[PDB]
Order: sequence, then C-alpha cells, then structure tokens
Amino acid sequence: ENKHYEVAKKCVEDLALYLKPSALSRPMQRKLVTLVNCQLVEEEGRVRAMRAARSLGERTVTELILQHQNPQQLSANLWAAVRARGCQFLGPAMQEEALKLVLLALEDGSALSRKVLVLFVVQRLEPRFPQASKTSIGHVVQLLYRASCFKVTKRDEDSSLMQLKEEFRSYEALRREHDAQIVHIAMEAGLRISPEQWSSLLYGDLAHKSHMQSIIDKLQSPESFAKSVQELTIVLQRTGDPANLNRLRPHLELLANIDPNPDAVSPTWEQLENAMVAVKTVVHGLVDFIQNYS
Repeated sequence: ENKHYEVAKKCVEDLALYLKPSALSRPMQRKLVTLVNCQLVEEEGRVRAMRAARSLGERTVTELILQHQNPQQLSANLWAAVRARGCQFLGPAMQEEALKLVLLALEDGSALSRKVLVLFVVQRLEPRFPQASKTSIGHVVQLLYRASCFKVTKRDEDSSLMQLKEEFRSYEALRREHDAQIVHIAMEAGLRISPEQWSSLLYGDLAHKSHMQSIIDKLQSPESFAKSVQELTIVLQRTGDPANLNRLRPHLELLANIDPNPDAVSPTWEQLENAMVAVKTVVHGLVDFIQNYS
C-alpha cells in the first residue's frame, strides 16, 4: 500500500543481485552490503540507508575518475613538476642511497658548502650507481632545501655553508620531510595521487601506504563528494563522454546533498525513494561503463 517503500525496496533488491552468493570492486561490495542490510521500516534503518547511499555514490564517482586515469601519463607529469621546481627524484634505489649519503655527511653536525656536499655524495655513489652527475645530485639537494631541511650560514668571499637542522638528522626524519615535499609538489601541479600510487612511485612496492597516508592526512583535506563530481565533469568535458556518464549527474548531486552528519533530520519516504533510485542508477552505470569500455 506504500508506493515509496515498494520502489525503494525494489531498488535495493535489484542492487543485491550484484552480490555473488565479482561484478564490483570490494569496496563497492562492502558498502553495498551495508545498504542492503538496512531495515527501511525503521527510522534508524532509513537513516543508515541515506548514509549508505551517499557512500556508494561518492565511491562510484571515485572509481569513474580512476578509470580515466593513466598511470604512465600521470607519473611523467609528477617528475615534470619536480623538475620544473628545480628538483629531481632519481628512482627508489638511487634516492635512498643519496639521502643516506647526505645524512652520512651532515649527521654529526658537519657544515659543507653545497658544492662540497655534492662531491661527497657523488664520489661515494659511483661504485653502486655510476650515472650520478653533480647536476642530478645538486637537484636532490635543492629538493631538500625546498623542504627546509638545512640551516644555512652566509659568508663573504667564500661559499655559504649548510647544516642539517637538529630535527632532520635521521633517515626517518629526513625521508619523511623529503617524501612530504614531493607530495606538496604534486598538489601544486594539481595531481591527486593515492598512498598506494605514492608507495609504488617512491619506494617501488605497496609496503609504504601507511607512511604515505599519514602525510597526505597532514598536508591535504579530503575532497568533498561535490568537488569530486566537478572533477569528473571536467574529465567528461575533455573526453566528450561517449557513454553519456553525464546522465548520472542529477543523481550524484542528489546523493551528495544527503547530510551524513549524525545531528541530521531523518528522511521522508519520498526522499528515501529518490535516494535509492539515484544510487541504483549510478551503480548500474558504473558497472555498465566498466563492462563495456576498457
């Protein structure tokens, strides 16, 4: 006898059919299960469902953006940005040894002109890595300078001398500020990159997600659902949108306007119905788009 409840329940059952008693990613599975378990005859269940739907929606936007993202074009863009600010990243093994060699020189509180510091490193990097040039090592040093690792002392008729600050005289402290500056460069160039891409880019493995997450939390605020939809819009403007993903926009906007905060007003049946319809439409879209286009 309740049209709204029937459409809504109908929408949820339909989405349940994506669950194997692997059409979706595991995140989507987790979040879908949450919505499906919601009891729409109770208020605490209608509320929890509005929250679930927003989550599914925000995630859908994310996977769509990720689908358009080429990691080979993305990394070239990272290093271009780095080089455009005078710095370099020589690749996981090489940077490691170089930062260590910097550390080795200045740990004790030694003070060396930039030129003297570069030579020190390059000399000791020769055996394991002969492609090292005074210019490349220079840029690694400029990287550390940009991250404000050095205390520097002016002199007349002779070179300025550089010391590491007390607080960076360890590889943990040094690598952390180093890694942070390369993120800060990513942000300046307008590149959202994920702890897993980062871990892969700087160390060459998936084992530094946690370390990297900690920095991004410190340097960046997470992007609202709203700003993500705007992000996808632009991509779609640039591609021309042959799958008509832009048809999902009304629905994503509806979902993003759901107030997730816990002081929020419970939904009306209408609002609930519209939300379930919206999330159904969006999720179906994601699946169809992945199944039909690369």
